[PDB]
Amino acid sequence: VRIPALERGPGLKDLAIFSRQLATMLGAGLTLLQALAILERQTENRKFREILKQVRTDVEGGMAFSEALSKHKIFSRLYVNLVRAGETSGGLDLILDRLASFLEKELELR
Repeated sequence: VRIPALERGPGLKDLAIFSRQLATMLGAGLTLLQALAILERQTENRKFREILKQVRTDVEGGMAFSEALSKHKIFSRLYVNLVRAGETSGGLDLILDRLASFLEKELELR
């Protein structure tokens, strides 16, 4: 039996909450790394928490945010591609706000 396969991983809800949190902190003026350190402490799903600690570690080491995300299935191609556009435009706050709103509405539908 593959025990890890049995563990509840991040859901739509988990991703929506994460995205809103980050949106909120980036919009308020916190840096990406400041926001991630706060988020990695306030994430409910253990597997998502482990994911986000790895993302923050990667970024703190100098890897791009979009590439750190791209390591993890929970982030779709469009999500990563949009985040990638944000890195180069200095509009991550706007990108994350729109992704979060999209996800929140997907959530309440489902």
